[PDB]
Amino acid sequence: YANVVTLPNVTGRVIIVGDIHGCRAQLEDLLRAVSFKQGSDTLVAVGDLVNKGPDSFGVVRLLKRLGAYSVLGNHDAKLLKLVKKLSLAPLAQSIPTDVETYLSQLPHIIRIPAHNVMVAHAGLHPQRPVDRQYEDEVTTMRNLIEKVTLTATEETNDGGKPWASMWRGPETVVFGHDARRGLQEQYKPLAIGLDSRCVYGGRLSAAVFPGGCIISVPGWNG
Ligand SMILES: [Mn+2]
Ligand SMILES: [Mn+2]
Repeated sequence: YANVVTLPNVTGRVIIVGDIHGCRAQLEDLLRAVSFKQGSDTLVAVGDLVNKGPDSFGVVRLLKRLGAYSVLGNHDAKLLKLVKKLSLAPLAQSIPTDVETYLSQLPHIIRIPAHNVMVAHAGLHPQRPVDRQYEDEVTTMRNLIEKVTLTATEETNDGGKPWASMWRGPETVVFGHDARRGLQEQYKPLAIGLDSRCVYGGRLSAAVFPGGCIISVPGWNG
């Protein structure tokens, strides 16, 4: 099943950021926008650190030097897949060892119990145990269709409802992935969708804990 990492000792301030997609400049602005204090705050990404943006490599190296955490996104996953096969193609041919190593160690889910939060790239199946989730679902789901009784799907043309509307907690699940829907806040405090489309010219948003307040900055203009 999907790999889970638990951080019981993280009781300080926690910053969770949406899809970065190589928008390093934007990430720097967001860090200044929340007054990030290295050594004090803990940073956690929702995945999709690469592709589309101007600097995929810088994004990953910045997070590395900062000691930042991140779950695995589906673009990160597809890149690793393409690479192991000794526009992800151009990226696969140019990916350096360190970057590849950082991505290769990312879990699918991160639990931050002190703040009653759970991070996954796309979402969690509301009918499966946290430790018994599936990789394809946790990194690509957008919808849930009634048919153990719900089917998770990345497509939106087969009906169903947005997965987050079906989440019941008790944990607050923070995610990204679904740029088509933008920032999702109507399910607070049980869930928070942070993919505000930074790389598409929207915004780069973050959820701050304790509190669960959303702080964002302008996205990449292209
Ligand atoms: Mn994405
Ligand atoms: Mn994604």
